[PDB]
Amino acid sequence: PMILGYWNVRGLTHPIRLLLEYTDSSYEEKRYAMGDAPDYDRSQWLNEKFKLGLDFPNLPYLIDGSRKITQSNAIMRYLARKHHLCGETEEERIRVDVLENQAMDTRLQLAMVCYSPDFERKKPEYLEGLPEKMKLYSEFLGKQPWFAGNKITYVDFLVYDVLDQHRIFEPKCLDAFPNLKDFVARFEGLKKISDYMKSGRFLSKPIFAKMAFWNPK
Amino acid sequence: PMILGYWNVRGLTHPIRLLLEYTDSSYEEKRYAMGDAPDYDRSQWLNEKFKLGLDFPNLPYLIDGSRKITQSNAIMRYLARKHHLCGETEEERIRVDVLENQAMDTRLQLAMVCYSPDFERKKPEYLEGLPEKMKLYSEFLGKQPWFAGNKITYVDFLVYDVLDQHRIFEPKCLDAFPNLKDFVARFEGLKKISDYMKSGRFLSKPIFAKMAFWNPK
Ligand SMILES: N[C@@H](CCC(=O)N[C@@H](CS[C@H]1c2ccccc2-c2ccccc2[C@@H]1O)C(=O)NCC(=O)O)C(=O)O
Ligand SMILES: N[C@@H](CCC(=O)N[C@@H](CS[C@H]1c2ccccc2-c2ccccc2[C@@H]1O)C(=O)NCC(=O)O)C(=O)O
Ligand SMILES: N[C@@H](CCC(=O)N[C@@H](CS[C@H]1c2ccccc2-c2ccccc2[C@@H]1O)C(=O)NCC(=O)O)C(=O)O
Ligand SMILES: N[C@@H](CCC(=O)N[C@@H](CS[C@H]1c2ccccc2-c2ccccc2[C@@H]1O)C(=O)NCC(=O)O)C(=O)O
Repeated sequence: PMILGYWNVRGLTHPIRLLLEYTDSSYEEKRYAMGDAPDYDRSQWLNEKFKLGLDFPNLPYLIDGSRKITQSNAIMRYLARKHHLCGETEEERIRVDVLENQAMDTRLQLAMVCYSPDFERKKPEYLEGLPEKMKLYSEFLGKQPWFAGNKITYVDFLVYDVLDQHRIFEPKCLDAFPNLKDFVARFEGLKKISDYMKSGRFLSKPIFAKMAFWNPK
Repeated sequence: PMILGYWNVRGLTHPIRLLLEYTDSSYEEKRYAMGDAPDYDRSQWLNEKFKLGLDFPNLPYLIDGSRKITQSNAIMRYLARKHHLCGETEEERIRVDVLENQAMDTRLQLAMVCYSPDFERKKPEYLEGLPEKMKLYSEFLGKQPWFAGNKITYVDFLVYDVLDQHRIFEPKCLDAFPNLKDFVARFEGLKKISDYMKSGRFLSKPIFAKMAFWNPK
Protein backbone atom coordinates (compact mmCIF):
# COMPACT_ATOMS: atom_id res chain seq x y z
CA PRO A 1 0.00 0.00 0.00
CA MET A 2 0.92 3.70 -0.16
CA ILE A 3 2.08 5.16 3.15
CA LEU A 4 0.86 8.61 4.09
CA GLY A 5 2.82 10.32 6.92
CA TYR A 6 1.79 13.48 8.83
CA TRP A 7 1.19 14.89 12.28
CA ASN A 8 -1.90 13.69 14.20
CA VAL A 9 -3.82 16.79 13.15
CA ARG A 10 -5.84 17.91 10.15
CA GLY A 11 -3.23 20.59 9.20
CA LEU A 12 -2.78 20.83 5.41
CA THR A 13 -3.36 17.10 4.80
CA HIS A 14 -7.14 16.78 4.82
CA PRO A 15 -7.39 17.03 1.01
CA ILE A 16 -4.91 14.21 0.65
CA ARG A 17 -6.74 11.95 3.12
CA LEU A 18 -10.01 12.76 1.27
CA LEU A 19 -8.58 12.06 -2.17
CA LEU A 20 -7.02 8.71 -1.07
CA GLU A 21 -10.57 7.85 0.08
CA TYR A 22 -12.40 9.04 -3.00
CA THR A 23 -10.08 7.15 -5.32
CA ASP A 24 -10.32 3.89 -3.37
CA SER A 25 -6.54 3.89 -2.96
CA SER A 26 -5.09 1.20 -0.68
CA TYR A 27 -3.15 3.08 2.00
CA GLU A 28 -1.84 3.08 5.57
CA GLU A 29 -1.25 6.14 7.68
CA LYS A 30 1.47 7.02 10.10
CA ARG A 31 0.28 9.90 12.38
CA TYR A 32 3.18 11.35 14.40
CA ALA A 33 2.72 12.68 17.91
CA MET A 34 3.89 16.07 19.01
CA GLY A 35 5.20 16.85 22.47
CA ASP A 36 2.92 18.82 24.79
CA ALA A 37 4.35 22.04 26.30
CA PRO A 38 6.72 23.68 26.45
CA ASP A 39 9.17 21.94 24.17
CA TYR A 40 6.63 20.47 21.76
CA ASP A 41 8.94 17.46 21.27
CA ARG A 42 9.10 16.35 17.61
CA SER A 43 11.48 13.47 18.38
CA GLN A 44 9.14 10.83 16.96
CA TRP A 45 9.38 12.42 13.47
CA LEU A 46 12.95 13.79 13.69
CA ASN A 47 14.16 10.27 14.52
CA GLU A 48 13.08 9.15 11.06
CA LYS A 49 13.12 12.43 9.10
CA PHE A 50 16.35 11.44 7.34
CA LYS A 51 15.85 7.66 7.31
CA LEU A 52 13.06 7.46 4.77
CA GLY A 53 14.87 8.25 1.53
CA LEU A 54 12.87 11.47 0.89
CA ASP A 55 14.67 14.08 -1.34
CA PHE A 56 13.43 17.03 0.73
CA PRO A 57 12.22 15.48 4.03
CA ASN A 58 8.93 17.03 5.12
CA LEU A 59 5.40 16.24 6.36
CA PRO A 60 3.20 15.28 4.74
CA TYR A 61 5.01 12.59 2.76
CA LEU A 62 3.60 9.88 0.50
CA ILE A 63 5.40 6.64 -0.26
CA ASP A 64 4.10 4.71 -3.23
CA GLY A 65 6.49 1.81 -3.72
CA SER A 66 9.51 3.37 -5.45
CA ARG A 67 8.10 6.93 -5.46
CA LYS A 68 8.67 9.05 -2.40
CA ILE A 69 6.94 12.40 -2.50
CA THR A 70 6.81 15.50 -0.29
CA GLN A 71 5.02 18.86 -0.64
CA SER A 72 1.20 18.62 -0.25
CA ASN A 73 0.38 19.99 -3.71
CA ALA A 74 2.83 17.53 -5.33
CA ILE A 75 1.16 14.59 -3.51
CA MET A 76 -2.21 15.94 -4.74
CA ARG A 77 -1.12 16.11 -8.41
CA TYR A 78 0.53 12.64 -8.29
CA LEU A 79 -2.79 11.10 -7.06
CA ALA A 80 -4.67 13.29 -9.62
CA ARG A 81 -2.57 12.07 -12.54
CA LYS A 82 -2.92 8.41 -11.48
CA HIS A 83 -6.70 8.74 -11.27
CA HIS A 84 -7.36 11.20 -14.08
CA LEU A 85 -8.52 14.07 -11.86
CA CYS A 86 -6.83 16.89 -13.77
CA GLY A 87 -8.16 19.64 -16.01
CA GLU A 88 -8.43 18.31 -19.60
CA THR A 89 -8.57 21.54 -21.64
CA GLU A 90 -6.40 24.67 -21.35
CA GLU A 91 -9.21 26.66 -19.64
CA GLU A 92 -9.54 23.88 -17.08
CA ARG A 93 -5.79 23.62 -16.44
CA ILE A 94 -5.65 27.34 -15.88
CA ARG A 95 -8.48 27.29 -13.37
CA VAL A 96 -6.89 24.35 -11.55
CA ASP A 97 -3.48 26.03 -11.39
CA VAL A 98 -4.79 29.39 -10.04
CA LEU A 99 -7.06 27.76 -7.52
CA GLU A 100 -4.39 25.35 -6.28
CA ASN A 101 -2.17 28.27 -5.46
CA GLN A 102 -5.01 30.48 -4.19
CA ALA A 103 -6.28 27.66 -1.86
CA MET A 104 -2.77 27.55 -0.37
CA ASP A 105 -2.64 31.37 0.22
CA THR A 106 -6.14 31.23 1.88
CA ARG A 107 -5.10 28.41 4.19
CA LEU A 108 -1.81 30.13 5.11
CA GLN A 109 -3.60 33.39 5.98
CA LEU A 110 -5.98 31.52 8.28
CA ALA A 111 -3.02 29.70 9.89
CA MET A 112 -1.19 33.00 10.46
CA VAL A 113 -4.14 34.34 12.51
CA CYS A 114 -4.69 31.15 14.49
CA TYR A 115 -1.04 30.84 15.37
CA SER A 116 -0.48 34.45 16.45
CA PRO A 117 -0.14 35.16 20.16
CA ASP A 118 -2.36 38.20 19.52
CA PHE A 119 -5.24 36.17 18.04
CA GLU A 120 -8.01 37.89 20.00
CA ARG A 121 -6.85 41.04 18.20
CA LYS A 122 -6.37 39.52 14.70
CA LYS A 123 -9.65 37.54 14.64
CA PRO A 124 -11.84 40.63 14.24
CA GLU A 125 -9.59 41.98 11.46
CA TYR A 126 -9.58 38.62 9.66
CA LEU A 127 -13.35 38.49 9.85
CA GLU A 128 -13.63 42.01 8.38
CA GLY A 129 -12.08 40.77 5.16
CA LEU A 130 -13.92 37.45 4.99
CA PRO A 131 -16.83 38.63 2.83
CA GLU A 132 -14.28 39.62 0.11
CA LYS A 133 -12.55 36.23 0.10
CA MET A 134 -15.82 34.33 0.01
CA LYS A 135 -17.24 36.49 -2.80
CA LEU A 136 -14.22 35.80 -5.02
CA TYR A 137 -14.56 32.01 -4.53
CA SER A 138 -18.35 32.29 -5.13
CA GLU A 139 -18.00 34.35 -8.31
CA PHE A 140 -15.34 31.94 -9.48
CA LEU A 141 -17.58 28.87 -9.08
CA GLY A 142 -20.59 30.53 -10.77
CA LYS A 143 -23.23 28.00 -11.80
CA GLN A 144 -20.70 25.18 -12.33
CA PRO A 145 -21.00 22.00 -10.22
CA TRP A 146 -17.22 21.98 -9.52
CA PHE A 147 -14.37 24.52 -9.70
CA ALA A 148 -12.74 23.41 -12.94
CA GLY A 149 -16.07 23.23 -14.76
CA ASN A 150 -18.19 20.15 -15.34
CA LYS A 151 -15.60 17.63 -14.05
CA ILE A 152 -14.52 17.04 -10.45
CA THR A 153 -10.73 17.50 -10.18
CA TYR A 154 -8.26 17.51 -7.33
CA VAL A 155 -8.75 21.24 -6.74
CA ASP A 156 -12.28 20.65 -5.44
CA PHE A 157 -10.60 18.72 -2.56
CA LEU A 158 -8.39 21.64 -1.62
CA VAL A 159 -11.17 24.26 -1.94
CA TYR A 160 -13.53 22.06 0.12
CA ASP A 161 -10.90 22.09 2.88
CA VAL A 162 -10.52 25.93 2.80
CA LEU A 163 -14.34 26.36 2.99
CA ASP A 164 -14.79 23.74 5.73
CA GLN A 165 -12.04 25.24 7.86
CA HIS A 166 -13.61 28.71 7.51
CA ARG A 167 -17.12 27.47 8.44
CA ILE A 168 -15.62 25.84 11.54
CA PHE A 169 -13.98 29.19 12.44
CA GLU A 170 -17.09 31.27 11.60
CA PRO A 171 -20.18 29.15 11.13
CA LYS A 172 -22.11 31.90 9.36
CA CYS A 173 -19.60 32.61 6.62
CA LEU A 174 -21.24 30.68 3.77
CA ASP A 175 -24.86 31.80 4.44
CA ALA A 176 -24.62 34.78 2.00
CA PHE A 177 -23.11 32.54 -0.66
CA PRO A 178 -25.40 29.73 -1.63
CA ASN A 179 -23.39 28.21 -4.53
CA LEU A 180 -20.62 27.70 -1.87
CA LYS A 181 -23.05 26.13 0.67
CA ASP A 182 -24.28 23.93 -2.17
CA PHE A 183 -20.76 22.92 -3.23
CA VAL A 184 -19.90 21.87 0.37
CA ALA A 185 -23.08 19.76 0.46
CA ARG A 186 -22.48 18.17 -2.90
CA PHE A 187 -18.87 17.34 -1.97
CA GLU A 188 -19.98 15.86 1.39
CA GLY A 189 -22.62 13.83 -0.52
CA LEU A 190 -20.23 11.82 -2.66
CA LYS A 191 -20.54 8.25 -1.42
CA LYS A 192 -16.83 7.63 -0.64
CA ILE A 193 -16.63 10.90 1.24
CA SER A 194 -19.79 10.36 3.28
CA ASP A 195 -18.63 6.81 4.14
CA TYR A 196 -15.20 8.19 5.23
CA MET A 197 -16.70 10.93 7.43
CA LYS A 198 -18.52 8.21 9.39
CA SER A 199 -15.53 5.87 9.65
CA GLY A 200 -12.93 5.50 12.37
CA ARG A 201 -10.26 6.67 9.84
CA PHE A 202 -11.66 10.23 9.96
CA LEU A 203 -9.75 13.14 11.59
CA SER A 204 -11.61 16.46 11.29
CA LYS A 205 -9.90 18.13 14.27
CA PRO A 206 -7.74 19.51 15.74
CA ILE A 207 -6.81 21.65 12.73
CA PHE A 208 -3.57 23.23 13.97
CA ALA A 209 -0.59 22.00 16.00
CA LYS A 210 -0.75 22.29 19.79
CA MET A 211 0.95 25.71 20.02
CA ALA A 212 -1.88 27.39 18.03
CA PHE A 213 -4.02 29.95 19.89
CA TRP A 214 -7.28 28.62 18.35
CA ASN A 215 -7.92 24.90 17.65
CA PRO A 216 -4.56 23.07 17.91
CA LYS A 217 -4.68 20.59 20.75
CA PRO B 1 1.39 41.44 -26.42
CA MET B 2 1.06 39.81 -22.98
CA ILE B 3 1.03 42.28 -20.08
CA LEU B 4 2.99 41.38 -16.97
CA GLY B 5 2.12 43.42 -13.85
CA TYR B 6 4.09 43.54 -10.57
CA TRP B 7 5.77 45.86 -8.10
CA ASN B 8 9.02 47.59 -9.18
CA VAL B 9 11.08 44.99 -7.36
CA ARG B 10 12.42 41.52 -8.07
CA GLY B 11 10.11 39.91 -5.42
CA LEU B 12 8.76 36.53 -6.61
CA THR B 13 8.56 37.56 -10.29
CA HIS B 14 12.12 37.11 -11.52
CA PRO B 15 11.43 33.60 -12.87
CA ILE B 16 8.52 34.93 -14.87
CA ARG B 17 10.54 37.82 -16.35
CA LEU B 18 13.31 35.30 -17.20
CA LEU B 19 10.96 32.81 -18.82
CA LEU B 20 9.21 35.51 -20.95
CA GLU B 21 12.75 36.34 -22.15
CA TYR B 22 13.90 32.80 -22.79
CA THR B 23 10.80 31.96 -24.78
CA ASP B 24 11.01 35.09 -26.95
CA SER B 25 7.50 36.06 -25.83
CA SER B 26 6.27 39.50 -26.92
CA TYR B 27 5.40 41.34 -23.70
CA GLU B 28 5.05 44.69 -21.95
CA GLU B 29 5.53 45.29 -18.26
CA LYS B 30 3.68 47.48 -15.84
CA ARG B 31 5.87 48.02 -12.70
CA TYR B 32 3.84 49.63 -9.88
CA ALA B 33 5.39 52.06 -7.43
CA MET B 34 5.09 51.71 -3.70
CA GLY B 35 4.85 54.63 -1.31
CA ASP B 36 7.93 55.43 0.77
CA ALA B 37 7.46 55.57 4.57
CA PRO B 38 5.51 55.35 6.67
CA ASP B 39 2.31 54.50 4.86
CA TYR B 40 3.88 52.63 1.97
CA ASP B 41 1.08 53.90 -0.30
CA ARG B 42 -0.18 51.19 -2.69
CA SER B 43 -2.73 53.52 -4.32
CA GLN B 44 -1.27 53.06 -7.80
CA TRP B 45 -2.13 49.33 -7.73
CA LEU B 46 -5.27 49.48 -5.52
CA ASN B 47 -6.78 51.97 -7.99
CA GLU B 48 -6.80 49.24 -10.63
CA LYS B 49 -6.81 46.06 -8.50
CA PHE B 50 -10.50 45.47 -9.26
CA LYS B 51 -10.64 47.04 -12.72
CA LEU B 52 -8.65 44.43 -14.62
CA GLY B 53 -11.07 41.53 -14.75
CA LEU B 54 -8.82 39.21 -12.68
CA ASP B 55 -10.68 36.37 -10.80
CA PHE B 56 -8.50 36.69 -7.69
CA PRO B 57 -6.75 40.09 -8.05
CA ASN B 58 -3.09 39.84 -7.10
CA LEU B 59 0.47 40.72 -8.19
CA PRO B 60 2.00 39.37 -10.24
CA TYR B 61 -0.66 39.11 -12.94
CA LEU B 62 -0.33 38.08 -16.59
CA ILE B 63 -2.76 39.14 -19.29
CA ASP B 64 -2.58 37.16 -22.50
CA GLY B 65 -5.45 38.40 -24.64
CA SER B 66 -8.52 36.67 -23.19
CA ARG B 67 -6.61 34.86 -20.41
CA LYS B 68 -6.03 36.71 -17.19
CA ILE B 69 -3.87 34.85 -14.71
CA THR B 70 -2.69 35.41 -11.13
CA GLN B 71 -0.53 33.33 -8.76
CA SER B 72 3.18 33.17 -9.79
CA ASN B 73 3.29 29.37 -10.16
CA ALA B 74 0.15 29.43 -12.35
CA ILE B 75 1.73 32.07 -14.65
CA MET B 76 4.85 29.85 -14.80
CA ARG B 77 2.91 26.70 -15.83
CA TYR B 78 0.81 28.62 -18.43
CA LEU B 79 4.04 29.85 -20.14
CA ALA B 80 5.54 26.32 -19.71
CA ARG B 81 2.59 24.63 -21.40
CA LYS B 82 2.61 27.12 -24.30
CA HIS B 83 6.32 26.56 -24.89
CA HIS B 84 6.63 22.88 -24.00
CA LEU B 85 8.76 23.38 -20.88
CA CYS B 86 7.11 20.72 -18.72
CA GLY B 87 8.26 17.31 -17.52
CA GLU B 88 7.39 14.69 -20.19
CA THR B 89 7.52 11.44 -18.19
CA GLU B 90 6.03 10.65 -14.76
CA GLU B 91 9.46 10.83 -13.05
CA GLU B 92 9.98 14.27 -14.56
CA ARG B 93 6.52 15.54 -13.59
CA ILE B 94 7.13 14.42 -10.05
CA ARG B 95 10.47 16.20 -9.81
CA VAL B 96 8.93 19.36 -11.28
CA ASP B 97 5.99 19.31 -8.87
CA VAL B 98 8.12 18.80 -5.70
CA LEU B 99 10.67 21.37 -6.71
CA GLU B 100 8.05 23.97 -7.67
CA ASN B 101 6.61 23.75 -4.21
CA GLN B 102 10.00 23.43 -2.48
CA ALA B 103 11.35 26.54 -4.36
CA MET B 104 8.36 28.46 -2.98
CA ASP B 105 9.00 27.31 0.67
CA THR B 106 12.74 28.27 0.31
CA ARG B 107 11.88 31.72 -1.00
CA LEU B 108 9.26 32.31 1.73
CA GLN B 109 11.71 31.34 4.49
CA LEU B 110 14.26 33.81 3.15
CA ALA B 111 11.55 36.52 2.94
CA MET B 112 10.48 35.85 6.54
CA VAL B 113 14.03 36.59 7.78
CA CYS B 114 14.54 39.66 5.62
CA TYR B 115 11.24 41.16 6.62
CA SER B 116 11.56 40.60 10.38
CA PRO B 117 12.29 43.61 12.56
CA ASP B 118 14.74 41.35 14.42
CA PHE B 119 16.78 40.47 11.31
CA GLU B 120 20.19 41.00 12.90
CA ARG B 121 19.13 38.20 15.26
CA LYS B 122 17.55 35.87 12.65
CA LYS B 123 20.34 36.17 10.05
CA PRO B 124 22.83 34.09 12.06
CA GLU B 125 20.19 31.40 12.72
CA TYR B 126 19.19 31.30 9.05
CA LEU B 127 22.80 30.93 8.05
CA GLU B 128 23.27 28.03 10.49
CA GLY B 129 20.77 25.99 8.52
CA LEU B 130 21.95 27.01 5.05
CA PRO B 131 24.36 24.11 4.50
CA GLU B 132 21.40 21.69 4.94
CA LYS B 133 19.20 23.46 2.38
CA MET B 134 21.99 23.69 -0.16
CA LYS B 135 22.98 20.03 0.27
CA LEU B 136 19.42 18.86 -0.46
CA TYR B 137 19.27 20.92 -3.68
CA SER B 138 22.77 19.66 -4.64
CA GLU B 139 21.96 16.00 -4.00
CA PHE B 140 18.73 16.46 -5.92
CA LEU B 141 20.48 17.82 -9.03
CA GLY B 142 23.19 15.11 -9.00
CA LYS B 143 25.04 14.89 -12.31
CA GLN B 144 22.04 16.08 -14.37
CA PRO B 145 22.36 19.31 -16.41
CA TRP B 146 18.92 20.54 -15.18
CA PHE B 147 16.57 19.71 -12.30
CA ALA B 148 14.01 17.61 -14.15
CA GLY B 149 16.69 15.55 -15.88
CA ASN B 150 18.08 16.07 -19.36
CA LYS B 151 15.53 18.74 -20.41
CA ILE B 152 15.32 22.35 -19.23
CA THR B 153 11.85 22.99 -17.75
CA TYR B 154 10.22 25.89 -15.99
CA VAL B 155 11.43 24.68 -12.59
CA ASP B 156 15.04 25.53 -13.49
CA PHE B 157 13.86 29.18 -13.62
CA LEU B 158 12.45 29.07 -10.11
CA VAL B 159 15.45 27.19 -8.63
CA TYR B 160 17.87 29.60 -10.36
CA ASP B 161 16.07 32.44 -8.56
CA VAL B 162 16.30 30.72 -5.11
CA LEU B 163 20.06 30.09 -5.62
CA ASP B 164 20.77 33.60 -6.97
CA GLN B 165 18.93 35.26 -4.09
CA HIS B 166 20.89 33.16 -1.58
CA ARG B 167 24.28 33.96 -3.19
CA ILE B 168 23.38 37.66 -3.01
CA PHE B 169 22.57 37.23 0.71
CA GLU B 170 25.66 35.07 1.42
CA PRO B 171 28.14 35.10 -1.42
CA LYS B 172 29.98 32.01 -0.18
CA CYS B 173 27.01 29.68 -0.01
CA LEU B 174 27.54 27.76 -3.26
CA ASP B 175 31.33 27.27 -2.92
CA ALA B 176 30.96 23.84 -1.21
CA PHE B 177 28.49 22.73 -3.86
CA PRO B 178 29.98 22.76 -7.30
CA ASN B 179 27.08 21.19 -9.28
CA LEU B 180 25.03 24.20 -7.98
CA LYS B 181 27.74 26.76 -8.97
CA ASP B 182 27.84 25.02 -12.35
CA PHE B 183 24.05 25.10 -12.77
CA VAL B 184 23.98 28.88 -12.04
CA ALA B 185 26.69 29.39 -14.68
CA ARG B 186 25.01 27.22 -17.26
CA PHE B 187 21.67 28.99 -16.70
CA GLU B 188 23.35 32.43 -16.96
CA GLY B 189 25.05 31.22 -20.17
CA LEU B 190 21.90 30.62 -22.19
CA LYS B 191 21.95 33.24 -24.93
CA LYS B 192 18.51 34.80 -24.22
CA ILE B 193 19.31 35.03 -20.54
CA SER B 194 22.77 36.56 -21.01
CA ASP B 195 21.31 39.09 -23.51
CA TYR B 196 18.54 39.99 -20.98
CA MET B 197 20.96 40.47 -18.07
CA LYS B 198 22.76 43.11 -20.16
CA SER B 199 19.60 44.86 -21.35
CA GLY B 200 17.75 47.84 -19.94
CA ARG B 201 14.75 45.52 -19.24
CA PHE B 202 16.69 43.82 -16.40
CA LEU B 203 15.75 44.28 -12.71
CA SER B 204 17.98 42.24 -10.37
CA LYS B 205 17.37 44.40 -7.27
CA PRO B 206 15.91 45.43 -4.93
CA ILE B 207 14.60 41.98 -4.00
CA PHE B 208 12.07 42.89 -1.29
CA ALA B 209 9.56 45.71 -0.81
CA LYS B 210 10.72 48.89 0.91
CA MET B 211 9.70 47.86 4.45
CA ALA B 212 12.17 44.90 4.42
CA PHE B 213 15.09 45.06 6.88
CA TRP B 214 17.59 43.77 4.26
CA ASN B 215 17.43 44.70 0.54
CA PRO B 216 14.00 46.28 -0.12
CA LYS B 217 14.44 49.86 -1.21
N1 LIG C 1 -8.85 4.02 -0.26
C1 LIG C 1 -9.93 3.08 0.41
C2 LIG C 1 -9.09 2.21 1.39
C3 LIG C 1 -9.46 2.44 2.87
C4 LIG C 1 -8.25 1.96 3.68
O1 LIG C 1 -7.06 2.36 3.40
N2 LIG C 1 -8.39 1.02 4.64
C5 LIG C 1 -7.10 0.33 4.84
C6 LIG C 1 -7.08 0.12 6.38
S1 LIG C 1 -7.28 1.71 7.06
C7 LIG C 1 -5.75 2.48 7.37
C8 LIG C 1 -5.95 3.58 8.39
C9 LIG C 1 -6.25 4.87 7.81
C10 LIG C 1 -6.56 5.88 8.65
C11 LIG C 1 -6.59 5.72 10.06
C12 LIG C 1 -6.35 4.46 10.61
C13 LIG C 1 -6.03 3.37 9.78
C14 LIG C 1 -5.78 2.05 10.24
C15 LIG C 1 -6.22 1.67 11.56
C16 LIG C 1 -6.05 0.33 11.99
C17 LIG C 1 -5.45 -0.61 11.13
C18 LIG C 1 -5.00 -0.21 9.88
C19 LIG C 1 -5.23 1.12 9.41
C20 LIG C 1 -4.73 1.50 8.04
O2 LIG C 1 -3.44 2.26 8.30
C21 LIG C 1 -6.90 -0.99 4.08
O3 LIG C 1 -6.15 -1.67 4.83
N3 LIG C 1 -7.40 -1.11 2.86
C22 LIG C 1 -7.02 -2.21 1.99
C23 LIG C 1 -5.62 -2.20 1.50
O4 LIG C 1 -4.79 -1.27 1.83
O5 LIG C 1 -5.23 -3.20 0.69
C24 LIG C 1 -10.63 4.25 1.05
O6 LIG C 1 -9.69 5.33 1.12
O7 LIG C 1 -11.77 4.40 1.58
N1 LIG D 1 4.81 23.63 1.55
C1 LIG D 1 4.83 22.38 2.48
C2 LIG D 1 4.75 22.91 3.93
C3 LIG D 1 5.09 21.64 4.76
C4 LIG D 1 5.21 21.96 6.19
O1 LIG D 1 5.19 23.14 6.60
N2 LIG D 1 5.21 20.86 7.02
C5 LIG D 1 5.15 21.12 8.46
C6 LIG D 1 3.71 20.67 8.94
S1 LIG D 1 2.43 21.57 8.11
C7 LIG D 1 2.19 23.14 8.78
C8 LIG D 1 0.70 23.56 8.88
C9 LIG D 1 0.21 24.37 7.82
C10 LIG D 1 -1.12 24.75 7.82
C11 LIG D 1 -2.03 24.28 8.82
C12 LIG D 1 -1.53 23.51 9.87
C13 LIG D 1 -0.17 23.13 9.88
C14 LIG D 1 0.43 22.33 10.90
C15 LIG D 1 -0.35 21.46 11.71
C16 LIG D 1 0.29 20.71 12.68
C17 LIG D 1 1.68 20.85 12.92
C18 LIG D 1 2.45 21.74 12.15
C19 LIG D 1 1.77 22.48 11.12
C20 LIG D 1 2.63 23.35 10.27
O2 LIG D 1 2.59 24.71 10.79
C21 LIG D 1 6.21 20.14 9.08
O3 LIG D 1 6.06 20.02 10.29
N3 LIG D 1 7.25 19.77 8.31
C22 LIG D 1 8.19 18.76 8.90
C23 LIG D 1 9.54 19.34 9.11
O4 LIG D 1 9.65 20.62 9.06
O5 LIG D 1 10.53 18.63 9.58
C24 LIG D 1 3.76 21.42 2.06
O6 LIG D 1 2.69 21.98 1.42
O7 LIG D 1 3.71 20.18 2.06
N1 LIG E 1 10.41 38.01 -25.22
C1 LIG E 1 11.46 38.85 -26.06
C2 LIG E 1 10.77 40.23 -26.23
C3 LIG E 1 11.54 41.38 -25.53
C4 LIG E 1 10.51 42.50 -25.32
O1 LIG E 1 9.37 42.27 -24.78
N2 LIG E 1 10.74 43.74 -25.81
C5 LIG E 1 9.45 44.43 -26.01
C6 LIG E 1 9.79 45.89 -25.58
S1 LIG E 1 10.41 45.75 -23.95
C7 LIG E 1 9.14 45.92 -22.76
C8 LIG E 1 9.77 46.30 -21.44
C9 LIG E 1 10.12 45.17 -20.61
C10 LIG E 1 10.79 45.41 -19.47
C11 LIG E 1 11.15 46.72 -19.05
C12 LIG E 1 10.86 47.80 -19.89
C13 LIG E 1 10.17 47.60 -21.10
C14 LIG E 1 9.84 48.64 -22.01
C15 LIG E 1 10.54 49.90 -21.94
C16 LIG E 1 10.27 50.90 -22.90
C17 LIG E 1 9.32 50.66 -23.92
C18 LIG E 1 8.64 49.45 -23.95
C19 LIG E 1 8.95 48.41 -23.02
C20 LIG E 1 8.19 47.11 -23.10
O2 LIG E 1 7.15 47.21 -22.00
C21 LIG E 1 8.85 44.38 -27.42
O3 LIG E 1 8.22 45.46 -27.53
N3 LIG E 1 9.00 43.27 -28.14
C22 LIG E 1 8.24 43.05 -29.36
C23 LIG E 1 6.78 42.84 -29.19
O4 LIG E 1 6.22 42.86 -28.02
O5 LIG E 1 6.05 42.64 -30.29
C24 LIG E 1 12.48 38.78 -24.95
O6 LIG E 1 11.78 38.52 -23.73
O7 LIG E 1 13.73 39.00 -24.90
N1 LIG F 1 0.99 33.11 -3.74
C1 LIG F 1 1.01 34.49 -4.47
C2 LIG F 1 1.54 35.52 -3.44
C3 LIG F 1 1.22 36.87 -4.14
C4 LIG F 1 1.52 38.00 -3.27
O1 LIG F 1 1.84 37.84 -2.06
N2 LIG F 1 1.56 39.22 -3.91
C5 LIG F 1 2.02 40.37 -3.12
C6 LIG F 1 3.44 40.76 -3.70
S1 LIG F 1 4.59 39.42 -3.56
C7 LIG F 1 5.25 39.29 -1.96
C8 LIG F 1 6.77 38.94 -1.94
C9 LIG F 1 7.09 37.57 -1.77
C10 LIG F 1 8.42 37.19 -1.77
C11 LIG F 1 9.47 38.13 -2.02
C12 LIG F 1 9.13 39.48 -2.15
C13 LIG F 1 7.78 39.88 -2.14
C14 LIG F 1 7.34 41.22 -2.28
C15 LIG F 1 8.14 42.20 -2.93
C16 LIG F 1 7.67 43.49 -3.05
C17 LIG F 1 6.42 43.87 -2.47
C18 LIG F 1 5.63 42.91 -1.79
C19 LIG F 1 6.14 41.57 -1.73
C20 LIG F 1 5.24 40.57 -1.08
O2 LIG F 1 5.63 40.42 0.32
C21 LIG F 1 1.01 41.52 -3.47
O3 LIG F 1 1.44 42.62 -3.13
N3 LIG F 1 -0.24 41.17 -3.84
C22 LIG F 1 -1.15 42.29 -4.25
C23 LIG F 1 -2.29 42.43 -3.31
O4 LIG F 1 -2.20 41.85 -2.18
O5 LIG F 1 -3.22 43.33 -3.51
C24 LIG F 1 1.77 34.37 -5.75
O6 LIG F 1 2.72 33.38 -5.79
O7 LIG F 1 1.61 34.92 -6.86
